[PDB]
Amino acid sequence: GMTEYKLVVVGAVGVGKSALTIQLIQNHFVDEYDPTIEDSYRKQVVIDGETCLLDILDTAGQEEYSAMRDQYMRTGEGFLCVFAINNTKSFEDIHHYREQIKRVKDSEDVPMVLVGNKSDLPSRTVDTKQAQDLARSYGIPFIETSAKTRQGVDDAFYTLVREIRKHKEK
Ligand SMILES: Nc1nc2c(ncn2[C@@H]2O[C@H](COP(=O)(O)OP(=O)(O)O)[C@@H](O)[C@H]2O)c(=O)[nH]1
Ligand SMILES: O=C(Nc1ccc2[nH]c(Cc3c[nH]c4ccccc34)nc2c1)[C@@H]1CCCN1
Ligand SMILES: [Mg+2]
Repeated sequence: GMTEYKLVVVGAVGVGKSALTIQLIQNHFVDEYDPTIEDSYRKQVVIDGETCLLDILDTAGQEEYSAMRDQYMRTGEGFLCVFAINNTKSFEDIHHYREQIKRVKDSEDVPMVLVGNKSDLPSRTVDTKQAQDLARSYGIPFIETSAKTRQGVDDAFYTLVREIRKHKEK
């Protein structure tokens, strides 16, 4: 089978995890998607000449059992850590996501990309510099996106795949 990349989108409720995933998979912006729904989506794509499958888990937070959370973190190869540029709390939550994923996988080298969503809004509480400062400390890429206009979306997911490749080659 073609190579499959298991990607996990995490982040506080309302940041745009679902909008981002649906924009990537289906090429349209969904204004309203039930915040409590969590599912996986698939799309066959070509990244740097490689035909591959993206298998993406659109997370929604607490699970029936915490074991389910741990299971998808061990299963996931790469993680989009999403905050919204007008939601400071969501940006502060990144610390917890970074920590928890590393903790569950028991690894210091987990492919991640920092994603600042809703870049189409002039309303902003989190400056680019402040997110760059965090990304720098993590040694991971940072990309500002808009699920609304699609700006940065392919870049976000494709960069995460490229981070997975760099991890695999070690
Ligand atoms: N303006 C703007 N709104 C967005 C963007 N992404 C998501 N939203 C809106 O933010 C709200 C929550 O998005 P959603 O995908 O459900 O967030 P999630 O809970 O993290 O999946 C919805 O009303 C979306 O329409 C974006 O890039 N720009
Ligand atoms: O399916 C759900 N949740 C859920 C929870 C954990 C899951 N793990 C997987 C396996 C998977 C598919 N693609 C992935 C990419 C990264 C990590 C895990 C997966 N599906 C999952 C679906 C809920 C229940 C009713 C309908 N939505
Ligand atoms: Mg959602």
